Amino acid sequence: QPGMLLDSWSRMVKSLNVSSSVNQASRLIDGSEPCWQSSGSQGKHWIRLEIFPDVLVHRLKMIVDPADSSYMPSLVVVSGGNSLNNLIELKTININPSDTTVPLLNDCTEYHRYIEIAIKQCRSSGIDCKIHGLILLGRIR
Repeated sequence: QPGMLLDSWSRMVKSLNVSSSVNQASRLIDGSEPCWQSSGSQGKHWIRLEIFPDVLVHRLKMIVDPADSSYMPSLVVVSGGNSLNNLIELKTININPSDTTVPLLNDCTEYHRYIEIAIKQCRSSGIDCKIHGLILLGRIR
């Protein structure tokens, strides 16, 4: 029913992909430890979601931990589009060293089939990042 909110990940997300440590990716959903930790090139990490076409993003957030030192994300770019070849920047977020819950998207009025969370920088220029979970709430249309 249009307008009602959703919090069941599997009813909103068709697929979840990550740039590295693919075997750990499911930790982003339930938020358990040890969390997803990238194993790739500095500033090139990403998480990509495909969203079912009757779901708008009501809330999208990520959980970080200041105790992670140089694994803590510090600069994140969120993009969305109708294909992975059509991603446009939606928001650039500068994370502060003491942040824990990081808002990424809210109250989207446009449908995004693909959403990308790109970790462009980590605290103290760490190479890899740790993200302790994603929070997704959807609105049916």
